[PDB]
Amino acid sequence: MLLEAIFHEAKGSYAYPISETQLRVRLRAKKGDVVRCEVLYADRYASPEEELAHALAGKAGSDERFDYFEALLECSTKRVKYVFLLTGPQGEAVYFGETGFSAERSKAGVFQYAYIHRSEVFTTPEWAKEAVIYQIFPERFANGDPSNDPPGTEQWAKDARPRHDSFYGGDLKGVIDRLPYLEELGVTALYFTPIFASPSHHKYDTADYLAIDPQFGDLPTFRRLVDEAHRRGIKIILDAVFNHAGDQFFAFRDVLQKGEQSRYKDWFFIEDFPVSKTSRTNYETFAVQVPAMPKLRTENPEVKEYLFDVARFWMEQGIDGWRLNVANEVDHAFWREFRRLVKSLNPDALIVGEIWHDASGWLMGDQFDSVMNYLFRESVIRFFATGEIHAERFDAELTRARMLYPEQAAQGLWNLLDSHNTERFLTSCGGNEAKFRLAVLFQMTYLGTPLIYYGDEIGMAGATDPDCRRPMIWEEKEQNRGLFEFYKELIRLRHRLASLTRGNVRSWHADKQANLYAFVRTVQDQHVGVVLNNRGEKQTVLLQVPESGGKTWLDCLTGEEVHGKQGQLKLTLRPYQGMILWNGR
Ligand SMILES: OC[C@H]1O[C@@H]2O[C@H]3[C@H](O)[C@@H](O)[C@@H](O[C@H]4[C@H](O)[C@@H](O)[C@@H](O[C@H]5[C@H](O)[C@@H](O)[C@@H](O[C@H]6[C@H](O)[C@@H](O)[C@@H](O[C@H]7[C@H](O)[C@@H](O)[C@@H](O[C@H]8[C@H](O)[C@@H](O)[C@@H](O[C@H]9[C@H](O)[C@@H](O)[C@@H](O[C@H]1[C@H](O)[C@H]2O)O[C@@H]9CO)O[C@@H]8CO)O[C@@H]7CO)O[C@@H]6CO)O[C@@H]5CO)O[C@@H]4CO)O[C@@H]3CO
Ligand SMILES: [Ca+2]
Repeated sequence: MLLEAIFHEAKGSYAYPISETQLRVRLRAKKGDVVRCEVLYADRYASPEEELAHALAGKAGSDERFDYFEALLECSTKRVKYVFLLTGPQGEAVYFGETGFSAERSKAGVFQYAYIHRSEVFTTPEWAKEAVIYQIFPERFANGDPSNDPPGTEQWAKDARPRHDSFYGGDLKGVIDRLPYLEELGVTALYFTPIFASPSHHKYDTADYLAIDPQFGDLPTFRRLVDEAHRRGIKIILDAVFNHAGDQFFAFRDVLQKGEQSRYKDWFFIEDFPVSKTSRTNYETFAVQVPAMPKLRTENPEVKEYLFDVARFWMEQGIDGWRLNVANEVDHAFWREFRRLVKSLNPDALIVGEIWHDASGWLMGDQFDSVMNYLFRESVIRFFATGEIHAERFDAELTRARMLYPEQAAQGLWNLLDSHNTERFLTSCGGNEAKFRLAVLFQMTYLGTPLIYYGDEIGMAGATDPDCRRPMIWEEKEQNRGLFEFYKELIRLRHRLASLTRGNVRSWHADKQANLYAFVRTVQDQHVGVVLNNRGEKQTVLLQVPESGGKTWLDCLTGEEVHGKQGQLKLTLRPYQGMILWNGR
């Protein structure tokens, strides 16, 4: 077996503690090469003339080239060491350790996890674990106070097809007036996009971090929303744009005035002075060269404390967490101290990061709790909507990303279908609601936090900005209540099955020819298995169901019942039908 292709490291995503006495270990190797992989360990200082402990590393999954094994090590003391024992297709074991590969346990070496400090155990909020959140674009959700509307605020109709200039008067007031609907849907939190004082129409160029933009509301109405949302089991996550600021930022506009004379000149990455010409950027901007957005020197103690204050202020109003905008561009130092702040000032506050590449570094339990699962959305779009990938690839992609980070974080990724920055999903699906529903079913059942884009729950359709940003349909008789109802159930069903919340995943069936997939979430003994038949035809499949831990399941959706013949579960699914089989456990 190709040992060059075998991996492990006493850290990060391959060696972390799941408590102050237990230690998780993952190891990978080529798909095929390894059959059995057991981990032999013992307390580090333990005397040589003693016995080692054992533990069978279970094959947790396989992507398009590797096989992943995972096993839990019991460390009564917080100190531990350990070596692997990888077997191949021909029972020819090998020992894997910090020194290399060798036949003799000793010559193999031994990995080491010095000590497991209780303060370094990845720990995320409890409500977070079982959430289901609703992304809200304030301006397009609901207008509850037409006074605050900006001039020429075009009319609010289902026939609207907004362009880059539209305004509709969406505000905080309406959001409050709709709390009832929101509550009915079953969401347990509302992640808002930016809402602080800003000139633009998106509010990403903060003008006053400490004040709600006028057109949306005021500190009173916000507290109103926070209080009114809370007493309904719904929390409030806000978009913190720390990477860069708005050119109306008090600090910045001063540097434009005073110049080198300003006490805030070293608060930005400015070229020379003059600064902020019509377009020629005489300073560093968050993007390629956007004028209205000068980068904030987050390494600077002044800048750092200012935002940390902007942080303490808003949490005083009772918000439950932050969605870190373009997080991957501020010093880990800042990000670490941020957590310490936020968390001392509130243990259940959630820090969700937005990184568009590998976020492993920020996900070691000392910075973000989770980040946007941009990977999930790709595997979802290409599998259900475009049909660019079959269920074997869909299994691969999902599985490879699942192994990307410590479970604490894996379990917390915000799985979304779309955003305000993308065409609506029902559109990506062509309009074939059969496909949409299927994807949603998967979303409401897969590992991680489902994130609902305002509107999709009842039928919205559209192209990336600004067509996806159409005004929310409230007219009872223009909302796909079938959908809305479909959502509610899934959502409730998700809250019910303690397996679909804190469980893990495991691939159960993949048929590249049938384009049918299926996985299994398991918490204790409880098993729930989702059978997704993604194809415009009716099919039948025999899912390997060892009669061991369950030989009869109930379809949580259509209540139908069913059992397994000789450990083989026969099933037939209507086109695009999806099945959620429970094992009662
Ligand atoms: O405040 C800034 C915004 O922050 C937040 O957004 C962040 C993203 O979430 C995050 O992922 C990241 O983006 C990276 C991206 O994911 C990477 O892939 C890469 O981008 C490259 C991309 O992959 C390539 O495809 C290509 O882009 C092509 C693109 O695919 C294609 O569609 C087209 O794009 C044109 C648009 O279709 C067209 O609409 C227009 O774009 C307008 C836009 O419509 C308009 O609204 C305005 O944008 C505003 C926006 O409305 C505000 O909301 C705010 O955006 C924030 C987001 O909301 C946050 O979620 O501010 C924006 C401006 O201040 O202006 C746009 C500009 O015209 O034109 C587009 C063409 O220019 O063609 C392109 C081909 O270029 O190349 C990409 C870059 O090479 O890298 C990204 C960054 O690393 O970061 C985001 C924040 O920067
Ligand atoms: Ca309004």
